[PDB]
Amino acid sequence: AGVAKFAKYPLTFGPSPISNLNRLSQHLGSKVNVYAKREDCNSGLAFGGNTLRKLEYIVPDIVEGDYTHLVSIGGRQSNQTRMVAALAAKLGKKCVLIQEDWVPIPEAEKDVYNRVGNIELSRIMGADVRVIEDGFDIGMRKSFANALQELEDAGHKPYPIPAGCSEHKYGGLGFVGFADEVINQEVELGIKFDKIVVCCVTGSTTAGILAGMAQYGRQDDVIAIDASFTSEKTKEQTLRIANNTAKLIGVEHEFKDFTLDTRFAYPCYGVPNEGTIEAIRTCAEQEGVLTDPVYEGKSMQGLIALIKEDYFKPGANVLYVHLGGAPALSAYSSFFPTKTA
Amino acid sequence: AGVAKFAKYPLTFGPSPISNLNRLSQHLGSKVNVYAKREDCNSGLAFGGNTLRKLEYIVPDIVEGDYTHLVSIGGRQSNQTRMVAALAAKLGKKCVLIQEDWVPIPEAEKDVYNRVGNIELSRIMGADVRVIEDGFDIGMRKSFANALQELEDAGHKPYPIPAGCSEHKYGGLGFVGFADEVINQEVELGIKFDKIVVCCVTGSTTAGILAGMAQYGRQDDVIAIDASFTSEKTKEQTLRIANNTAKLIGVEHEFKDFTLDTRFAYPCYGVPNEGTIEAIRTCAEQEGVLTDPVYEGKSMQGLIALIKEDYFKPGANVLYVHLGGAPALSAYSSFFPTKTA
Ligand SMILES: Cc1ncc(COP(=O)(O)O)c(CNC2(C(=O)O)CC2)c1O
Ligand SMILES: Cc1ncc(COP(=O)(O)O)c(CNC2(C(=O)O)CC2)c1O
Repeated sequence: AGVAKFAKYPLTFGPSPISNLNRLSQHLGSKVNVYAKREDCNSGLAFGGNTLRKLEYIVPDIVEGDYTHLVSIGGRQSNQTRMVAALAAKLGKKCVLIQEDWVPIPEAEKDVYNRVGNIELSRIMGADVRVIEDGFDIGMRKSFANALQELEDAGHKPYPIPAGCSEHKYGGLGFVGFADEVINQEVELGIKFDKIVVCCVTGSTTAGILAGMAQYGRQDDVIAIDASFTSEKTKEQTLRIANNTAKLIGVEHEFKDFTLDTRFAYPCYGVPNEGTIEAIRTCAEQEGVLTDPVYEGKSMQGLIALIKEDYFKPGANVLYVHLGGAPALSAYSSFFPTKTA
Repeated sequence: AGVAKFAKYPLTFGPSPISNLNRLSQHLGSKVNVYAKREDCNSGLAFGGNTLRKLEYIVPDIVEGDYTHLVSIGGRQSNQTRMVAALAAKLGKKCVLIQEDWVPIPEAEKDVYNRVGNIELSRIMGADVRVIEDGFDIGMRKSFANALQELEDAGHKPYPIPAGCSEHKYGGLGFVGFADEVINQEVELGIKFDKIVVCCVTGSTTAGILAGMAQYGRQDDVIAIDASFTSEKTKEQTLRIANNTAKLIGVEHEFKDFTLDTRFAYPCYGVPNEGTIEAIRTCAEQEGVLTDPVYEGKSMQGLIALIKEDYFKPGANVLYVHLGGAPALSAYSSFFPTKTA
């Protein structure tokens, strides 16, 4: 036990708040009491989001070192790239982003998809944004390394930050701290969360939550709603991270498997489905809380699905984990026509 | 000055946090110490913003009586209409929003300005978005009353929420509370702010801050940066709201004038000048903080210009007020091309 033995650099206002989505509760049958951990209300750094939690434990190394460039990677509307740019700015360092094509840009958006959303924000923050177009892979890419070798030859000291930080040694520490927070908040709010619903694609977030909740023997409370539509590698990598992070923080527990629903990943990574959009509309319509079509949207549809199929015990307190990602909504304006009548 | 005398309804996480933009301060020649009270990180209701703070003192009057629909008005990319849509989605009411044509939509943003950004979000929250052609104006609009009659003719009980909640009778109370928070936060920071810089269009925000700071005789610390490009009315309406709010709370002092730097509104409301774009970029590149081309980008360029001309005492602590607006940044992507390295 102990994430405390690792250096942390503050990038958020502190413990992310928890929302009481009581109105969305009744709309779903008053079967459960839905709540939301707002990681999308993280800090003042370009809208916040889950990646900021992860970066807090990575920054120390960046600063202690003497790097001069923060190089990350993702797909078009990648949320991480936007927050890494925000970090480089705050650290007074250069930034090189790689926006590959991981989502089949729905024709009805082939225009704004590359000019708006999160990619616009990275440019405004002055990062060297490079629009590449390679396949989707929640793993190491054969371009991210090139950029690295590139800046090195130029005479710079580049700092690597893989997709989702999932393959960074400390990629899972941030959400371990997330668990510590929830436990403390349950006591302040006086509300015990029976389950934790969170989206998953590259790992680190879920894994950190697993290894962290395990500190209290509550790994099982976790319910990871897939969104990568590749349960294969996705569930394996998350597990590889869950075990490693566990070792770092001292938890002996061994993760062999975890609840990873996969009925809402379709039709593909980045592309929603009638259900996804319906979840966003419902959540937005009921709680005034916005969710995107890529991550938080699907994980929200799954949440509403489970509440339907009386999956949770009657009167259970479920903690929905809003990891952010709403700034990409603009690259999906076509999926949301105006209310009928 | 008893503002607590008025009923308040929770819409934010509590007192907005204050960021220490020490990097930007250094970047600008270490002339002053810049801070930023984050109204843009005040709630989980669709990104949040200044309107929400205003609304907290208006919601009580709503739910109290029997109103079916909430109706507001603003430009195509209004932030208030987007937040009202959330407040509506939350208070479990109907929402009809009038989006007037307050901005000469740049040719490069014509096929986006009305489908992306804030207008989009307001639609996801199931608001009845009505796009009207009427032009810019911070005063009571015809289309407004027309809809108030329309609905009231169809057999409903709409609640009138004018632009910026400025014309509303309780529109100023919100930021009178801001002032309160400021004085308290000065106590917890162990410092005192010499000046407060904030954008100003419809007037309710500044008027609130003015009437509020007056409770402590510090109204002169306020520096409003205009973004309307219509000095007279904005100054006159702000001055009007400030005096009414002054009575409500209990402040005797009457405002006959206030500091309104009109140097940066150019070329007009809703359109940025090269200085605005430069400011947005400088803040983003220095702090990772996002400002918009319509409101905060201009108040920020005003802040920067004032610091250059040594307007503040050396080592002065200046509190910049971030009122949000960044969500609309998606309708102005043409203005921020990828920087070069
Ligand atoms: C809102 C939101 N929800 C979930 C996730 C996924 O996190 P995990 O990879 O830790 O499962 C992201 C990530 N973002 C990436 C990006 O490019 O933005 C893939 C890294 C997210 O932004
Ligand atoms: C980011 C931002 N900054 C300043 C203002 C103006 O404040 P005042 O008019 O209350 O001084 C708005 C308002 N909004 C309106 C809208 O239609 O959104 C005009 C009401 C704002 O959104």
